[PDB]
Amino acid sequence: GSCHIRQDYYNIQLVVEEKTGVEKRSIMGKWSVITREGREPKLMEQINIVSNNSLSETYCYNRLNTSSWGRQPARQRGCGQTVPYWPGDNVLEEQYYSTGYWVNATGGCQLREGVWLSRKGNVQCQRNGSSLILQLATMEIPCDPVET
Ligand SMILES: *[C@@H]1O[C@H](CO)[C@@H](O)[C@H](O)[C@H]1NC(C)=O
Ligand SMILES: *[C@@H]1O[C@H](CO)[C@@H](O)[C@H](O)[C@H]1NC(C)=O
Ligand SMILES: *[C@@H]1O[C@H](CO)[C@@H](O)[C@H](O)[C@H]1NC(C)=O
Repeated sequence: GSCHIRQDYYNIQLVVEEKTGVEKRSIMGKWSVITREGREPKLMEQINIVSNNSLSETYCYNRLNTSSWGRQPARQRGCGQTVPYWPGDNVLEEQYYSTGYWVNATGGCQLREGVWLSRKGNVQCQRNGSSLILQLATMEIPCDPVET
């Protein structure tokens, strides 16, 4: 994905084990939470590079299969919409875990069977105050009406 060299202002404090998803306090690891200035924190993979004619490292927002972590995210996003995670949801393009980081995930934009998170969709609803629009393929609507 998008890659960026470590800058001296980075304060890396959280590393996540790739397969187990164990979080630990550490400044250094294969997958570390990187917070670029102003940007939202992201779990990024340390990657070996050549740069200015020398061997070096960069940090890339690469895809990671979180299935083996055995723990659910707090939010997900896909196709230009960000939504609260509700149990029963499929895996979307990215997953936000509550300690505080986005993960580039292995899913798409199908939120439930036959139900896509699509900005051009035909159903408007909300989850815990957060608005979203769905495209449907009876069909259960996995969200609440906008009327209070
Ligand atoms: C996720 O990572 C893959 C490479 O593993 C990259 O091609 C893709 O663009 C990334 N997705 C996002 C949303 O950054
Ligand atoms: C992620 O790993 C799990 C097995 O633990 C399985 O769903 C599959 O191999 C992977 N999922 C995707 C979408 O690649
Ligand atoms: C969001 O709303 C649903 C139903 O209205 C509720 O079951 C769920 O607990 C709410 N989520 C949070 C984080 O409050």
